[PDB]
Amino acid sequence: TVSLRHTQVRDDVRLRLKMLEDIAQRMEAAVPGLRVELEGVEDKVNRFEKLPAEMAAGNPPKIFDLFGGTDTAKYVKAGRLLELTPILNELGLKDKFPNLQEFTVDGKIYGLPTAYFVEGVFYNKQIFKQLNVDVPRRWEDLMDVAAKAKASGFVPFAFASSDGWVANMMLNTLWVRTAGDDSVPGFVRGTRRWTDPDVADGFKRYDTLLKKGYLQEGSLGQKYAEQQYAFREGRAAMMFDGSWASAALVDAGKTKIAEDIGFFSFPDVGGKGDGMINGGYSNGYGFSASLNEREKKAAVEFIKIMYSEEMQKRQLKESGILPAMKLSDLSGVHPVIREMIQASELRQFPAFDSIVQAKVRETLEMCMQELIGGRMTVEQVLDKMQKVQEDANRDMK
Ligand SMILES: CC(=O)N[C@@H]1[C@@H](O)[C@H](O[C@@H]2O[C@H](CO)[C@@H](O)[C@H](O)[C@H]2NC(C)=O)[C@@H](CO)O[C@H]1O
Repeated sequence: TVSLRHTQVRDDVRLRLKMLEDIAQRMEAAVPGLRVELEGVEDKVNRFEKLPAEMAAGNPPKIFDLFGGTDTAKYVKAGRLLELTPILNELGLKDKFPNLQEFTVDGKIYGLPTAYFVEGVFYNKQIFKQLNVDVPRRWEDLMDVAAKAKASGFVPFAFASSDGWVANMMLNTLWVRTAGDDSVPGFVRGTRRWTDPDVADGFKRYDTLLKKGYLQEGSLGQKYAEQQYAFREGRAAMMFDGSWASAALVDAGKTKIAEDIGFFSFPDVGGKGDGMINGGYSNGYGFSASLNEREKKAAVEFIKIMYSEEMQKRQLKESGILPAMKLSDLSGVHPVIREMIQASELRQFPAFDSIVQAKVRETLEMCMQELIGGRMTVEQVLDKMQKVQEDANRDMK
């Protein structure tokens, strides 16, 4: 009766859903007669089809998994999102968020991130030992690691691209490595182009990984979770992924290689984006603008419970999810988690889909699956990306 849309649908992320269910009872106990109705929708389905449709028709869920940047800006300007500054003041929470920028439109706040993310390279410390390689810090090191991994029968990069957004993760970072993080805002303001040779350098580097079989071959047939299977079952030396992936990686009778799992920032390439890491405060929950009194009370309770040090610590301890809020203790965690916090000290850039329009993101997904399938060249990809980028920029008016 009060709808709570989330994307925690995989069995592997059961602890994250169980936390949502705990939050849902606590809301119900706080608000008599309240009935919370959790609805899980697969991430890409929720974000790129279901929720955009509901927003256009004006009937979004009351509480919903929401992304900052482009998505929030679109629903704000359509009047769909509850402004959260009165509530944040009531609860004393506003300044326990180090970064709400993706959710701030004209100084006003329309969502709350539940996590801080980084994206980089998970690796198997025991496979690296076997191959007698150190952590690769630059491109030519990476090539050596990948060549030795493959020579020994390991997949260099566990990789699955049936879900198109997965292919864009390492890509994001590759073209930002070569062209700098300012390339992506440049795309939407018309001062940088997808076809520019410094952008293209990162695409060609990605294609080199394809051409050498360092990105897992046959990946177009595999759903996102399959790259995590390959890595956690010890078949791949590395996997480029987000920090949220540890919720599916390192516990119990699934994971051969739990303690020898590590993480490093992607090697430098001698380009304008060296020394940076993909990360930010992008994903959390938004709230319908159409809330009545019980509904608002439920949303306030949800905020009070979810955005607390108790729940932030719980999801860190249980599932490795890095906190979006300021914490008191935060101590005692898996090595891979130290290594991620370590790697997050670098200069940061947000995911490209927080900056570009939906149509551009969708086109990059489809273009990369064609590139992975050998059905488009890098030249064709960037030509098409730039045309769509021009159209999107014009349609912003
Ligand atoms: C709070 C949390 O852990 N959210 C995770 C999401 O961030 C993640 O989705 C992906 O996040 C990237 C970083 O913002 C985006 O660039 C990427 O587009 C996005 N993917 C989709 C399909 O929206 C998902 C992955 O399933 O896990 C969440 O738990």
